[PDB]
Amino acid sequence: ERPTFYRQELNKTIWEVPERYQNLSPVGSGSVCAAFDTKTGLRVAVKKLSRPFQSIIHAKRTYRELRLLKHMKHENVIGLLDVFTPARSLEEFNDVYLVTHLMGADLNNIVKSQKLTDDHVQFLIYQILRGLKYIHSADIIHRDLKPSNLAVNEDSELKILDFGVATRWYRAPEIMLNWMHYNQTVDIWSVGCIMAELLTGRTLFPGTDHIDQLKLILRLVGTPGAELLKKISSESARNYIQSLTQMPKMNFANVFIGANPLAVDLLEKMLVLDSDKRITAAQALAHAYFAQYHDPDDEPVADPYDQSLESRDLLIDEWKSLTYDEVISFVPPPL
Ligand SMILES: Cc1cccc(-n2nc(C(C)(C)C)cc2NC(=O)Nc2ccc(Nc3ccnc4ccc(N)cc34)cc2)c1
Ligand SMILES: CCCCCCCCO[C@@H]1O[C@H](CO)[C@@H](O)[C@H](O)[C@H]1O
Repeated sequence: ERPTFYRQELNKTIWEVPERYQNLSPVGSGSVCAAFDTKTGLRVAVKKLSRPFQSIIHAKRTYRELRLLKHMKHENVIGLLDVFTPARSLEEFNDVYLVTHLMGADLNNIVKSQKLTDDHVQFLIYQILRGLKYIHSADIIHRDLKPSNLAVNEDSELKILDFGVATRWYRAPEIMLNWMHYNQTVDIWSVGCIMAELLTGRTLFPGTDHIDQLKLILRLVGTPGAELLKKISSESARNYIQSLTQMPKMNFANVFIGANPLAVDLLEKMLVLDSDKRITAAQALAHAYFAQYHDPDDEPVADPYDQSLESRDLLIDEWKSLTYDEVISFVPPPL
């Protein structure tokens, strides 16, 4: 039975939440308050979705995020503690609030404050890969992995999230090249870029645009081979590649001066241009670099996820009814 809600106005924005959530305090831009979950004891983030049914793009996005977060159940992936609306019927349904564990800092804050030890990088990259094995096993590709999409607490425990520094800096070259298809290993490229930055304290590929971005990448990994050229479906992309002055692959050891050679070797297996040859998250977890963490009995996979549902062509009112149903059917986690 519906809980008692209380209204209050914060940061230019209304908030109507169950009395279960106390001491709401804004933490920025939808928009988010920190709160105390009186029921469970936990500090929470309550995210109020921004104009969730504004358009078919917003309505679909709202549905997709709710559906996904409800399905994510893993230590290294953001999970849903609660989802609510102050509306007591579909007819008055306009607002969606998502609740998750409050997060202190993102990886940016840790590397922008420091440069990390190899021990610390092992543990953080291990966890990103473990969460990705899970996400990937559900046939979900993150596509926007970057330090700010990684929450890290005081215990160095890490969770992958998607909050929505350029995204381009962490993006696999095939995305720069507007490839229509791409596999799960686009996310491995990003982990490669993140791990590099954590080990050196510098953005590996700080491109100013997409062409510059490819320039900086090819400078390290070398221009495509004849085996890779054969795999390019775009006549226009294919021409551009063949028009380049060949650059050789660099020796990563000669670039990541001082880093652990196993870290370097792992980077060599992640930052491969041919994505068919890039290491997968599950193979990565078994690399010698993660020897002290890797446990094949404790790196679980996800239940299968149906992406067709969020991809349909429906009316705003229909996405809205579908989102309402997802709110109503929420089953909370065990505390
Ligand atoms: C926008 C969108 C649409 C569809 C899916 C996602 N998405 N996808 C994922 C995975 C499963 C692929 C990794 C996760 C999400 N969504 C997501 O992470 N949502 C989310 C909710 C709240 C937050 N905000 C905060 C969460 C926790 N603490 C915070 C502290 C301060 C602050 N300013 C914000 C937060 C960040 C992300 C995101
Ligand atoms: C200069 C940049 C070269 C781009 C090479 C990226 C990897 C190309 O390799 C291809 O990746 C595609 C996307 O997943 C897939 O369709 C193919 O399975 C794969 O052969």
